[PDB]
Amino acid sequence: SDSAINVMKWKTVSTIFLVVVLYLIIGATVFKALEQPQEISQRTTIVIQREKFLRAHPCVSDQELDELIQQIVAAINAGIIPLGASSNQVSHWDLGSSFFFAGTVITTIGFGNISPRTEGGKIFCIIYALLGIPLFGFLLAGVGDQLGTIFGKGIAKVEDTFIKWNVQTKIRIISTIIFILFGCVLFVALPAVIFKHIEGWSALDAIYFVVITLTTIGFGDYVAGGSDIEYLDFYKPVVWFWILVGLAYFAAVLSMIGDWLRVIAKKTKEAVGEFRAHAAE
Amino acid sequence: KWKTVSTIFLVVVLYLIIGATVFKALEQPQEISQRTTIVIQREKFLRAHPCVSDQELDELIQQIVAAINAGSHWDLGSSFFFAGTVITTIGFGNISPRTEGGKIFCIIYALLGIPLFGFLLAGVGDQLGTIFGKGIAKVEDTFIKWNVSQTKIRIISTIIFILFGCVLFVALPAVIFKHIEGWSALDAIYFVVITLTTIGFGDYVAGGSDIEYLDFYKPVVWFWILVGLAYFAAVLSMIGDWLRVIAKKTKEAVGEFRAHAAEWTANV
Ligand SMILES: CCCCCCCCCCCCCCCC
Ligand SMILES: CCCCCCCCCCCC
Ligand SMILES: CCCCCCCCCCCC
Ligand SMILES: CCCCCCCCCC
Ligand SMILES: CCCCCCCC
Ligand SMILES: CCCCCCCC
Ligand SMILES: CCCCCCCC
Ligand SMILES: [K+]
Ligand SMILES: [K+]
Ligand SMILES: [K+]
Ligand SMILES: [K+]
Ligand SMILES: [K+]
Ligand SMILES: [K+]
Repeated sequence: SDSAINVMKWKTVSTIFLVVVLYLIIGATVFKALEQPQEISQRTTIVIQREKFLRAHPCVSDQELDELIQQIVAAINAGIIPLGASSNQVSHWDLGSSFFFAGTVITTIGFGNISPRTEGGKIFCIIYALLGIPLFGFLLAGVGDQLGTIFGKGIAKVEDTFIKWNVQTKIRIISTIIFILFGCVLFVALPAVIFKHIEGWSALDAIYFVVITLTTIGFGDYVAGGSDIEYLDFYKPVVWFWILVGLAYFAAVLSMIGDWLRVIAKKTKEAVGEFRAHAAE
Repeated sequence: KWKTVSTIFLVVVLYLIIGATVFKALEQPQEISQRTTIVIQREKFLRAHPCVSDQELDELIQQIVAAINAGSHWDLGSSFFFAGTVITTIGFGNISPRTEGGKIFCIIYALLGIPLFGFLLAGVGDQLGTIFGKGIAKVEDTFIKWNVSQTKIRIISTIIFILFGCVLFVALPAVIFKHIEGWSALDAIYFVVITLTTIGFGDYVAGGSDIEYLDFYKPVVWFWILVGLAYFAAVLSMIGDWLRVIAKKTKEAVGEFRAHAAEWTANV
């Protein structure tokens, strides 16, 4: 009873582990099947642009070119505009950017477009995160509570007008759809349409960014406050504000998918029992 | 009835404002020195090589700027590790999908893989939670019958979680990273924090800088991540409870003061 269920626990964990391993193997085989074709073509067309510049300029230091490229690669890790023209650059750590950077830290999005290179900044970031991450979780919980109860008001009016004859257990389906329906409008679609017309992104690049942002994965390959274009500055505030509330939306969405995985686990759990039982033994 | 959210919001805003002012105070000094020493290293290359001209350098820079979009990537092992960055929401970003299908798959792979990982991390966190429960049962006998009372023992037993934990999940993997990737002292601890906090800037990655590492190394990293995430998950939530107490202690301390201030105020 005390450590007898602990055996029933460890058997549950190991089985999850392998489902995750398989899922990482499946995802692996899919991604390289999707990216390796465009990898090689970019890998092979960059050696041609090497030989095109090695040979056309014999007087350049033929092998010290990679020495230069590595220094530009080292410059890439900083915020740079290394050009003949445009010798006055912009601050990547300005009064507004460091504010947005702190938002990447406590939310654990961490786009990485701007990362600290100072040993003091590194240590502060460590202390700023370890105390700021729990701080934000309480704000996100409070906002998630507000949205949870804001939606509770808006669904109360919707769960009475649909009360015809022969309607509670099958109304919980239609009311969770309007959460997704309205939800992916205000927190995915509408901010994606805005990003498309402000950052110049494509259709998918906007939705891809919203997902990567609000899933707090944050690759940083797309960031709303990365480039220099115009940035009204009525724009950088509403972004992290959107993030604050949008995170609360996916927090439910991801957890709803989680419960959808609970059921499908059980339903395949019993269906494997059905199948191994019957079918002419 | 009462909100209590708005008050937290402003504490977070001020914390983001203070953190902002600190970060640029820490980085903008080294921002200038690196931006001024790149302009010198650019004239150093125009002057030392009359071979290359003003117009031909900027053509090269834009090609490397075009290479920023790309840079063996996405091999049989790398895409496996990349999927680990997605479901754990670490997302180092050193390797990101450039294909329309890869982006769409990644969206679907995340929306369904993030909850999937949540249950595995919960199961491992359960094991560590009960593995540690065995380790403290022996610690809560041998010197607890002796002088100190047990409400004051809840202090010493939570220290051994932090003390022995930041050894196995921060220090020891950082010492290994220091001697395998050649990182410095802080760069190892900085990576462990950024990794296990799920922030994952990607400025340091155990799978990148690909010259020197073996096939006995890339498995153990994600394995360490799986268990180390469960460790910070508690650590961050414990710090959360520290704040939840300190809030309530300053909560009532302001009441104590606003009591006497207004209590004398009425008496005038
Ligand atoms: C233009 C981008 C659209 C991307 C939308 C992705 C929607 C996901 C649909 C996946 C359908 C599979 C359902 C399997 C149920 C477990
Ligand atoms: C010898 C260099 C060791 C660097 C370790 C600094 C870590 C600071 C963490 C602060 C936590 C309170
Ligand atoms: C009146 C309620 C204010 C809540 C106080 C929380 C502030 C915690 C600061 C911790 C700094 C290390
Ligand atoms: C009462 C409903 C408030 C909805 C706010 C919508 C926020 C959109 C953020 C972009
Ligand atoms: C969620 C689908 C997982 C497929 C593996 C099934 C093993 C019983
Ligand atoms: C970072 C410390 C903030 C303290 C705020 C106290 C508000 C009563
Ligand atoms: C390992 C460092 C913990 C220090 C805690 C300080 C609490 C006042
Ligand atoms: K992240
Ligand atoms: K990142
Ligand atoms: K990230
Ligand atoms: K990068
Ligand atoms: K995260
Ligand atoms: K997290």
